[PDB]
Amino acid sequence: AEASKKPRQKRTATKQYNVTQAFGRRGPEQTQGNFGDQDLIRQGTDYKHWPQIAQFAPSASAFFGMSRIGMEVTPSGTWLTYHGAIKLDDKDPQFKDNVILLNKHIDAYKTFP
Amino acid sequence: SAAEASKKPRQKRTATKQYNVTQAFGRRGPEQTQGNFGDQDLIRQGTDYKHWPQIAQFAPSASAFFGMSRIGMEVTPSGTWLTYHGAIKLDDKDPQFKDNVILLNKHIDAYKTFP
Repeated sequence: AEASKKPRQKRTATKQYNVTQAFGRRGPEQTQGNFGDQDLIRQGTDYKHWPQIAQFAPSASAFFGMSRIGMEVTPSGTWLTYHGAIKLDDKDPQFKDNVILLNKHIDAYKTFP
Repeated sequence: SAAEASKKPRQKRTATKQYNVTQAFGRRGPEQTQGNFGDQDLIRQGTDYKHWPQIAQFAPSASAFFGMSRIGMEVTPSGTWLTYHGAIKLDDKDPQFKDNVILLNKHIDAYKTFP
């Protein structure tokens, strides 16, 4: 399933190519991703609740329009840095549940062991 | 009225000449709640900007935003937010490297020197 050929930030995680394979292990360091319980870990964009998650990932235009964009450069490297926040819709019916979905993958690896 | 572009959620909006970066995402500025990316032309043309495709290659897919990033949840008076932060390593060995950095530079904090 060729797909690592893509730049990290463009990869799509699936059954055939999981989160861990695409984006490395979940973990405490500032350079690692912290999101995803085991099911999402294994299934990526196949998980049965992906679309509910993905409704919050930004478009390309919003990624660069909403975020605080930075450049970090060290002797061996150059990184685009970014941070921001997405407000959830307090009126949406799904609100509670969206919070429960989100809160369960957020720091999940921490209750793997 | 205006467009039909603002009933989309912020994070899914896509600024064009017809509905520009200021309209979709608010003015650039110093604050942590605001974006800081874009020179006058990017802000005004958004996705019709000449070198959009060369900026946009650094935007993550939905899947990457969630597997690469450090995700959180903050609860203000505003509402509940999904927080996010990260670093996308640029490839030193793309011969477009040089050009990728200065292009990201043109736009980092560009609002500060706007005449």
